[PDB]
Amino acid sequence: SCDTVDQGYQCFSETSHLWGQYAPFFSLANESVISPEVPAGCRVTFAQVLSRHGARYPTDSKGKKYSALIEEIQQNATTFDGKYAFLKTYNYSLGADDLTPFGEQELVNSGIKFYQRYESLTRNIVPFIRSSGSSRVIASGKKFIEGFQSTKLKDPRAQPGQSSPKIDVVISEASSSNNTLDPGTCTVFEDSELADTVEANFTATFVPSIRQRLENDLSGVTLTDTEVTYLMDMCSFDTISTTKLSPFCDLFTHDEWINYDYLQSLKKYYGHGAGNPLGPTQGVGYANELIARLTHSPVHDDTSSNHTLDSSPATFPLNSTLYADFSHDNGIISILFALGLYNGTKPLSTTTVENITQTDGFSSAWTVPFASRLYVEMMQCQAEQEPLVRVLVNDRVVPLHGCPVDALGRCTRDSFVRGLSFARSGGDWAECFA
Repeated sequence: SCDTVDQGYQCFSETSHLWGQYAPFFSLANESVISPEVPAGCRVTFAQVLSRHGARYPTDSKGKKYSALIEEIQQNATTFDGKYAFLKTYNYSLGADDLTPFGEQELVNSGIKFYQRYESLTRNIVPFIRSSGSSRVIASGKKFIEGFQSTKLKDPRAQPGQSSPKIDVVISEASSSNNTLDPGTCTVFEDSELADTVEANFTATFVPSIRQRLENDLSGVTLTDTEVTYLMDMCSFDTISTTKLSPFCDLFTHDEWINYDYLQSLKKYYGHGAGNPLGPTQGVGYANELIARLTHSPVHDDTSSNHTLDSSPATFPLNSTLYADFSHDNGIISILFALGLYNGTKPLSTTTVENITQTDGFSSAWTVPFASRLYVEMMQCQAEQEPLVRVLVNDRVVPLHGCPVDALGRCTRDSFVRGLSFARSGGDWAECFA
């Protein structure tokens, strides 16, 4: 009743919305200055959705650490009173790596919403779909298809006998694979430790106090700063693993969650966003593929794209009207920056928390929550002659940069494409090997 198709996850909002990329999707439609609705007198002529996979269990690697830390606390602590009582008998039973049942539901809902928003197109066009080769992503693609098709069957104006969508291309995640959705071939970038340095710097500003409180309340226990953040991570996973808030959430105050949320934004920003010298460069391949689709022209890219894969209509159609791509948070972050969407955002302070007003709408929770979605739509309106482009990120209309935006956040397709000079030139891909 609080996780809906339109609004997303609204349960425990004062806490759940502060989990960064471990936060379930929640609609930012009400936070948008510009109305998300398709303008009266306009008709959508192109729509592409780039979606992240749904909510998942911890990765096997982290699950080990979480489990170990909990058994260790259960052994070393002499007293478990008050809000720590649950810990005495907590039994770690989370799965690993896979999409959770809640995560599956998130994608089904996303499919329903995409179908309804673009009904005039979705009623008789089958979207061309691609997914990065990771089980949780592939499963997310399939759930989205379920939701999308289920809504189409109930539509009286839908075209009878049309085929169902399916995953047309699965891009390998092998280290030697050219994958525009989540590049792994930029050698120098892959070796970068910038995010680790930043994570260390910031946690130092607020975790130590928390650590002291926990060490003091659970006598016999010693914790490193990192382990405390594992306990905060558990609040998220232990809550959405299934109605009730995880007891792990109760161990931290609200201002600590504000800090945690900010820590997640830093990791993404300096790891794959503009904070990293080669961050935005990871998204140019995808951006050039987008330019190809908007203009119905072959791809001109020499970065992350697979030349063979993009040379043929079978694996890269230029005239489908609807497209859907499924990926990871990291690739999406880089793509968002390569599209120039956060050009009005100054480098995030590494010592002090900055609110969403200061960061001009950027945060991990606002850009890459679980099941996040980015829509790129093109429309033709009565007054204008050229088609207009608009981008919504998790339902917030994000004003475009590099082109003359109108009152509704749109740019003509041509000036928009013209504005992506960084991507069209190949970003700083050269720096990947030198």
